[PDB]
Amino acid sequence: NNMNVIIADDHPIVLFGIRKSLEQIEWVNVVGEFEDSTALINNLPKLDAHVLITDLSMPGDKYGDGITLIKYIKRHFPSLSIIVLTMNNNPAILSAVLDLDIEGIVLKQGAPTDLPKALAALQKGKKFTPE
Amino acid sequence: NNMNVIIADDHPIVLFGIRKSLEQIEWVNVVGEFEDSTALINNLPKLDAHVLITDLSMPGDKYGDGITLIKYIKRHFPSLSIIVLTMNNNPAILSAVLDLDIEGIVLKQGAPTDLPKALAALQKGKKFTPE
Repeated sequence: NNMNVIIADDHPIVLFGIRKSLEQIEWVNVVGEFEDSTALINNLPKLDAHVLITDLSMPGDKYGDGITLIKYIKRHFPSLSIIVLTMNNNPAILSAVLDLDIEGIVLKQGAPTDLPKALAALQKGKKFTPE
Repeated sequence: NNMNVIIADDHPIVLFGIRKSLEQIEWVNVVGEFEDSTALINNLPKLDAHVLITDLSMPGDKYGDGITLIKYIKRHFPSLSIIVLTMNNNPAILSAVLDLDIEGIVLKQGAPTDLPKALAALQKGKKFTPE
């Protein structure tokens, strides 16, 4: 029932909105917030996270962003579920990442409403993908 | 004591974070939210707003964005106080707008913390400007 989530975005107001929304959901606990994928990857093993909710465009020299970062996480944290926050519904972008077998895609600007629904889907072992 | 504010930004999550923060302040009421300066300007006369909190980069063909939009508002709503939300502390950008005698500048990403402080300053008839 309880789900521990990490949220990662290089915009502090995105993290604020997401935390405010998730604080309304009894069974979701935010166990970390990051703005850089190096900090993320460095601290990931230390947090008993179930789901990573992440932007694909953050700073991170060591491990990268986008597809490169996803590949890194899938290999090194293979049971960590991943929800991608996307700035748009670009057909090509989605494809690349959906092929990697991530669990969810949410339009970033709708995250406070849509994340709770994506996380409920995940809890049922189902994927969530924008309309 | 009571302050009615309009918030304007083309990013729905920015508006969400700001509303969540201002809902903690008894004496501040959000009377409107906009994502386009045409909608803003069209509905401004209809809302008994004291302060406009606005991004400078929103869509708006009719009345514009940035300096052009500020000039429009200063002329047509000359007692409306304006707080600009800025994506950065660029020395040049700030100058241009500070010369127009606006009341506040807040770094957008810090708005949930900083706005309450900017609005308290405004209430004392003082300006608020990032560090």
